[PDB]
Amino acid sequence: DQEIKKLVDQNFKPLLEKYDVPGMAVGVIQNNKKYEMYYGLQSVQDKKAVNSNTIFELGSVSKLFTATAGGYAKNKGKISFDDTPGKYWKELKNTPIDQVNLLQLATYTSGNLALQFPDEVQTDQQVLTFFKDWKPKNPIGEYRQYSNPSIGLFGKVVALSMNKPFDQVLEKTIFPALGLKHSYVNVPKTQMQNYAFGYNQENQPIRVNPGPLDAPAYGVKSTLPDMLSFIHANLNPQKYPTDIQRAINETHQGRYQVNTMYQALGWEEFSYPATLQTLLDSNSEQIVMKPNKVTAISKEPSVKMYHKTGSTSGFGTYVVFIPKENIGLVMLTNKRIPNEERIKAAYVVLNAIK
Ligand SMILES: *[B]([O])([O])[C]([N]C(=O)[C]C1=[C][C]=[C]S1)C1=[C]C(C([O])=O)=[C][C]=[C]1
Repeated sequence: DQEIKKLVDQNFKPLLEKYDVPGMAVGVIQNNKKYEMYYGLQSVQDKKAVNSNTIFELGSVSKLFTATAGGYAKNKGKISFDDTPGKYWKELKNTPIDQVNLLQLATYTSGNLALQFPDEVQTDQQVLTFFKDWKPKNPIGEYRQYSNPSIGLFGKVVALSMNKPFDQVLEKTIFPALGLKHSYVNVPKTQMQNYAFGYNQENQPIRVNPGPLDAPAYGVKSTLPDMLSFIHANLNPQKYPTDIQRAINETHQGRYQVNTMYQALGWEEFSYPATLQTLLDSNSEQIVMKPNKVTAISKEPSVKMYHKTGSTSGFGTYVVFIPKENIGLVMLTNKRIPNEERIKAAYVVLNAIK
């Protein structure tokens, strides 16, 4: 359709001037047809354009891949979401963390895990020691606190269950099964020329730094085509291997609610159609930064939509999809813009189409 380009230009393009963003890639998939819109530069200093080879950091959108990896492991019988991490990380047995189940970790309800590890935690030993000393605060399962260490520990345990380091689970099993050609935990030499610079608030060129359990929490890099294939698989998984179909399905099941937000595995779920403010509320300070007491799902929505924002210091991402409309959108920038702007522009676009 000849209006998709026009709508993306009206709603996403103004954001480059407004936030002084060097480079953007916006993708729409509708009725199994992909549209790729590219703006500006992957590297300011090299005068290099954004294109279908441009590799961006996904930030917390990496969590969706962690969730899928976990779904895949559940369905090959390598793990159960009622398990505890001590069953795979031997050294955590019988510590208080070994009362938390894998689901509770993946969905941020351990009752005492913060957004980030302390700056001081860096090596594997410091990570191990962090979880050994862990003690509860809220009743386990009762409180959602959005957390890198929580899902990161899930990710490490999933990898353990598959006897392979986490980067190899994604690069050798999960990415290939999704048909992705250029998605990485570690960007190889051969593709470094395609890796965008990110840009901080002082417009300095930056890329993500090493950190503890970074890969499963925020550590994947991808292109617009690949992310459009990931959305397709989410929208239309029948074409994909059975294994990966079951994984995908697992990531769509809502597990509990926080007001109008349903927490699935990695993805955030809403009743469709969702009001704009519903979508904005999921990225509110109250939801992202503060603990919130969860409830069981009462209303099981009949028609669902799903989203997830992601950031690193130099990059913004947003991904959204609506199965009932066979439509989805992906936005990638090499500078952060406010989450509310990403959400609102996608809302206007996806409603305008149908
Ligand atoms: B995620 O939800 O995108 C997550 N990102 C990270 O923790 C990785 C980063 C390190 C430094 C800056 S981001 C995250 C993102 C945000 C946000 O609004 O950008 C807030 C909390 C966690």
